[PDB]
Amino acid sequence: MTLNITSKQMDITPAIREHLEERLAKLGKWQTQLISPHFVLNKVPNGFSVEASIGTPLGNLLASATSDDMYKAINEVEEKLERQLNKLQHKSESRRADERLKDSFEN
Repeated sequence: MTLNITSKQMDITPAIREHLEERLAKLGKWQTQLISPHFVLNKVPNGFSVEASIGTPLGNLLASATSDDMYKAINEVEEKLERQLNKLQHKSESRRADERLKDSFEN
């Protein structure tokens, strides 16, 4: 799984690329398997607007932030993505009748 980029304007470079990639590799340790990962990176006069979009067997990941701090914006996105990630693994703790932690045959 490789974190792909789109970047409507500012092209991708070692920094971003390595950053996003590093972030993905960092999110790899997380209870998830990035089902085709992307990163919609963007900039603007008032700062930098970033938006991430990854996939997970538990739920597609998405995020977006705007700030005058590139890596901080990314810093934020990763926070969202992570937050959602934790949300995925978290989810409802009472799905009607719960799922229980039993497994062996189911029959």
